[PDB]
Amino acid sequence: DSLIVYQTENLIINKLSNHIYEHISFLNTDDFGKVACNGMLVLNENKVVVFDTPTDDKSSLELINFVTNTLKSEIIGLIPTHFHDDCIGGITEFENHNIQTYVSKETIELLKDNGQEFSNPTKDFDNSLTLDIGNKKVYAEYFGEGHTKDNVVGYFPEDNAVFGGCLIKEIDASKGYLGDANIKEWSTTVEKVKLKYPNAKIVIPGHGKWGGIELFDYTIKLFE
Ligand SMILES: [Mg+2]
Ligand SMILES: [Zn+2]
Ligand SMILES: [Zn+2]
Repeated sequence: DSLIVYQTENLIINKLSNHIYEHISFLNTDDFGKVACNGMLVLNENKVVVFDTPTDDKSSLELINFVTNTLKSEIIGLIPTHFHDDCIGGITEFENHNIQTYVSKETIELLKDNGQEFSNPTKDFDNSLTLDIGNKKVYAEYFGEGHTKDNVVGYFPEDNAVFGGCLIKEIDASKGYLGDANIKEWSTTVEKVKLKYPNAKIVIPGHGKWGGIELFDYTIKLFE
């Protein structure tokens, strides 16, 4: 089970295993309640890969400073899992620490369709990304359209860990925001994620409580 290793009004970090930490930050984009938004920190040999910026610059700086001063580590790469602001909201702060961004090509196109470009040159991938993190490996993979057309999934096999992002719901979630979604394909997409990760023990959805592969099952059935 999970240790809280950092907590503040702007940022919560939960330690789930020896290599896998969950970061939680809060979107306040309108005149209504803030919404909790999850990402994944993968740690190995004092090197860190982050799936999803926290929601803004100040939350992202709390995360970077936590990695530097408390995990005594370097962040070697940022992988935004799609183009919404619960994935790239703090991108400027990461770019200002010269953290390499790794992002899919469809994600770049949708960002550009929406008027945004990364400032620092990105490292781009079509469907699948393999990154070395010291002597272990971390992956991002595109399985199909869901929550958005570009959504990718993070995977660290050493701890059997999957960052579902917003393609994956928590147990008993509502459907949520569908403005950019492909509802005809969401569930077949997650069937593929399930097929690829039968031994997953840690599955982190984009919002709400993490758990096991039952998050896959629940999300498949939600959009059937
Ligand atoms: Mg696994
Ligand atoms: Zn989204
Ligand atoms: Zn989301």
